[PDB]
Amino acid sequence: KVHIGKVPIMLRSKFCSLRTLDEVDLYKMKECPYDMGGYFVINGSEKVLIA
DNA sequence: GGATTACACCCAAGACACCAGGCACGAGACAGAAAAAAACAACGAAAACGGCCACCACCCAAACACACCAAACACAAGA
Repeated sequence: KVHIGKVPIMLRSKFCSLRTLDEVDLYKMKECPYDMGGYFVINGSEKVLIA
């Protein structure tokens, strides 16, 4: 399995680690339940792709 | 073919080259070019055979004449 690179992950998508959590664990992970995702985190900065 | 398309002000966010073939030096091989020799042209010397004048005799050319034929004024005919 040659490592060919790292692909940034869209938050609240099927590959995010915040997809399987419930509201309780979300609270423990410092995540706002109102936050809907849809953006990326690059160097700690939230980025959104404009259509 | 270029060149220009409002004015002022505020804030945030990322990068501030990395990596790959050419110059120098680093050494071989046919080609860019140089040296030589052997079959290429000619000329000097000897050999004898082809070329020139005689001698020569038979075959073609000219003269004589034959009969034969082509031809040209004109007496006659003719429209």
